[PDB]
Amino acid sequence: SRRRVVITGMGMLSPLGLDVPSSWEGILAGRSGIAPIEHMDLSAYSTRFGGSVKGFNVEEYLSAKEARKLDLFIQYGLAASFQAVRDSGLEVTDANRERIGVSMGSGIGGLTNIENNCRSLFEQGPRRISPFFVPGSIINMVSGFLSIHLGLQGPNYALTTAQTTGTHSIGMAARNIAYGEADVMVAGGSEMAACGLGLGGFGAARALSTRNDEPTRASRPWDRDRDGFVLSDGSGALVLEELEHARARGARIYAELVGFGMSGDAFHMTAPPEDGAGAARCMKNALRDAGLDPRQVDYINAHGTSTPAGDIAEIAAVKSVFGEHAHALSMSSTKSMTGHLLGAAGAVEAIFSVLALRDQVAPPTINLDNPDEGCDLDLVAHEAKPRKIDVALSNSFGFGGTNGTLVFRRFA
Amino acid sequence: SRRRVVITGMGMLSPLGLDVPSSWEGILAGRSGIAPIEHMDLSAYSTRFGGSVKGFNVEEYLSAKEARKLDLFIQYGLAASFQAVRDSGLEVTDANRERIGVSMGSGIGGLTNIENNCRSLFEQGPRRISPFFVPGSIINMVSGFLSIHLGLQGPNYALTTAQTTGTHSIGMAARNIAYGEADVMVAGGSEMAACGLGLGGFGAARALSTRNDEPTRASRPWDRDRDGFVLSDGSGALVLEELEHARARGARIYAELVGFGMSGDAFHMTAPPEDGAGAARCMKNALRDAGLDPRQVDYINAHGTSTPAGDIAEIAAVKSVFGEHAHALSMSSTKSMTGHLLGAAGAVEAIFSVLALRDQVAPPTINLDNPDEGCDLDLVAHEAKPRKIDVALSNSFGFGGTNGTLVFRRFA
Ligand SMILES: CNc1ccccc1S(C)(=O)=O
Repeated sequence: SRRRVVITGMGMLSPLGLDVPSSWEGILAGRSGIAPIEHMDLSAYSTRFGGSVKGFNVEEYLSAKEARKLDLFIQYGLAASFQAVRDSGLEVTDANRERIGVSMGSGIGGLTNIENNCRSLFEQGPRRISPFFVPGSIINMVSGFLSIHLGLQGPNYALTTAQTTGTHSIGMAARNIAYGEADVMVAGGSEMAACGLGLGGFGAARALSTRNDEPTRASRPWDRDRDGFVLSDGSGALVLEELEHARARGARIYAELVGFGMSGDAFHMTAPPEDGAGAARCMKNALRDAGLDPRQVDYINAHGTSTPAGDIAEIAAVKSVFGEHAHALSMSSTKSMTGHLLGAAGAVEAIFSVLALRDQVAPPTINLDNPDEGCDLDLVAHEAKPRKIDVALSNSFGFGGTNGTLVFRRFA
Repeated sequence: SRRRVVITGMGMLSPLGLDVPSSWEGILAGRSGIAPIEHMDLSAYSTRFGGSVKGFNVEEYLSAKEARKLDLFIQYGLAASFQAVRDSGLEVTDANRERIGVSMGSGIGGLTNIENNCRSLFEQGPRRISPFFVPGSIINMVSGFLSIHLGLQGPNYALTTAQTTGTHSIGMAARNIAYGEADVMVAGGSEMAACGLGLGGFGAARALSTRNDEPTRASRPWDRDRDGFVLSDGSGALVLEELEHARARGARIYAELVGFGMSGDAFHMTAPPEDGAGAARCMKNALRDAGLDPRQVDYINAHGTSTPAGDIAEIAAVKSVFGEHAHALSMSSTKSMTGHLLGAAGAVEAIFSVLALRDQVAPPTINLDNPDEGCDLDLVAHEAKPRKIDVALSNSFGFGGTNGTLVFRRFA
C-alpha cells in the first residue's frame, strides 16, 4: 500500500501578485496580469505584451551577490520555494533533513542569461562569459540552490516537460512521499521566457496572440476570437508532506493530493489531437490513481491556453471522460487572467485548484464573450462561482504531447 | 506492489562509436575518443578539444526534413532510443502502447540551436528566428519526438539534473515500471553542449582540462596531474521492462536493475564535499533499495570526471560505504576514454556497467599514470581486467549537489 500526501505550504510569483494571497485575490476578482512588456525594445515583434512579474525584490530572499549569479527563472523558483517552506511552518533538523527533497522544474530555463552571455560572446569573444553562466542558467539549480540554502538532503531533481513541468514536478514529488523515499518535498516550476528569444521563438511559430491593442483581452480560452496563448513569467511551489508527518507537528493542511496521471499523445510536436484522446487517458489515469469515479469531480483547472486546437481538444477530452457529468462540473482557465507561465503553469494552477477547495469557489474564465462551436460546458465565464467542490483536477498538456493531471480532494 | 525491472535493449552514440558494440570495443581496448574539435574555431578558447561524435548519419534514423529542425542533442537522443528499441525486439501495438513510455533527459539541451538563433536575433532581428526554435531546442522533445515516431502513449517526461541526468532518468523510469505506471520505458540521456557558450561557460568556470597539446591524455581520473573534465557529446538509451512482461515475450535480458539511490549534498552549487558524504548517502540508499550486503559489489563505474575535488570525494565515499571491501571491488572511470557526456554520462555508463556484467570485465581507467594521495583502490589502471562481476554500480554526481546511483546484477 501507499502513504497519503497533503499540501501544507504554498508560494507563488505571478502576473497577478508577488505571493499566493495577492494572486488568488486577482483570480477571484477576474483581474488580468497582462500588459505591454517594459524595459525591452519589441518594435520588430508581432507580440509586445505578456504577464510580467511586477515589483520582484530578490533581496527579500538572496544577497545582491547571490542573485547576480542566477537567471530570473531560478530567482522566481527560490522565491516561491522560500515562501512555500515558510508557509508550511516546517522545521528542518539533522533528524529529518535526509527525508526532505526538492523537485522544482522549468520548461525553457535560462534564456535571459543565455541572451546576455551571447551578447558578450559575439561582441567580445569567449573570455567575457560569466564563470557562473552554467550553474546560474541550468534548470536543476532551483532544486540545487534550495537544497543548499535549507540543508535538504532528500530526493533532489528537476523535471522539464515544456508546459507540463509544474504538474509533472508536483505529481512525481507526491510519488516520492507515497512510496516512502521522502516525508516532505518542495515541488513546482518557475519560468522567465519573456525575453527576445522567448517572444521571438514563439512569435516565429505564430503560437502567440498578437492582440497588441487590448493585451487584457488577448487570453480568451474557448472564445471564438482567440488567436493563440499569452506568454507569462513566474513560479509556484508547494510543500507536499506525508499525512502522519503533517499531523504529528500539527501542520495546517490545505488539501490532499489523491491522484496523479501521465499520458503521451504520440500525435504532433506542438498540436494536440482534435478529440483530446491523450488528455482523456491522462485524466482517467489520474482518477483511477485516486480510486475516484469521474462523477465525483467538481472543478477542473483546464490547461486552457487560448490556442484554437488546444481549447477545443480539452472540451472533447472532458466530454469523453465525464459523459453525463461533463456539464455538472465547473471548468475554467485561470490563463484568461495569468496567461501561460509555461513550465510554471501547472504549479500556480495546482495552487489555484487547492484554493478553490479551501474557498469553495470556481475561478472565472474571463474574456469568454462568445463560446466557440461545442464550448457549451460550464466554463465559469466572466465572474467567479461559489459552489460545492470536494474534488478538483488540474490539467497540463504540453509540446511533444506530454500530459499531466493532478487530483486534489478537500481534507478534514 | 513492487515489480522487478530488466534491460532488454541498449543504444548509444559516444566519442568511441555510432553504436554500443563499437563503443564497447573501444572501452575494452583503452581507446580515447578525445580530439581537437573541428566543427568550430576555438583559437580564442582555453580548451579546444572534446569527445565529438564522429561521422553520425542522422539519415539512418530520420528524414533530412525533420533532422534540420532538431538540435543535435535531440538527433543524438532519437538515434540512441531507436537503437535500444530495435535491440529490444519489442513491437508496439494497440494492446501495449499505453504501457510504454520514455524518459530521455539532458543537462543543458539545445544550446547550439539557442546560440545560432541568438546570433540571428542580434545580427539580423527576431524575424530570422526559426519557427522550430522552441520545439527543436527544449529538453523534453527527445521524449516527445520518440513517442510520435514509435506511438508510445505511456508516461512521457524528461529530467534535467546536470551531470546526474542519465542515472536519475534510468532510476525513475525503473520506478514507473516497478510501481505499475508502465511495463516498458525507454530511458537515458543525450548531450551536445560543444558550442561557444558550452566550452566558453565551462572555460569561464575553469572546470575543463586545458591540455590542448595532448587531448587523449587530458581525462586522467585519480591521476595526480588532472586539471578538469573533458567535455563530450553523445547519447545512451536502455529499454527497461517489467520482468514477467520480458519473460512473457521471450526477451533477451542483459541484466536486472535492482537498486536506485538519490541524495543531495546540500553543500555547494558546483563543488562536491571532499568527504563524499552525499555520494555515500546515495550509494547506501541504492544498496538498501537492492537488499544487498555492500560486499556483494564487484564493479563500480565511477562518475570519475578528472576534477581535483570530484575524484578524491568519490574515493572517500567508496571507502566510507564499503570499508575493507573497498579494497576488493574494481572501480574505473570510462570518462578516461569517453570524456564527460554530462547529462548523457549516466546513460552510456549504465550501458558500460551492464556490458561489464555480460562480459565479466572491468573497463580500464586509462591515463592513471600516478594515482593521487589516498587513491589506493583497484582503479583498473591502463588495461581492462577480466573478473567475477555479479553486482555492478554506476554513480553520477552533478551541480546542485545532486547524486544518483544505479545497481545492476546478472539475471538467471
Ligand atoms: C516511487 N517513485 C515513483 C513512482 C512512480 C512514478 C515516479 C516515481 S519517482 C520518479 O519519484 O521515482
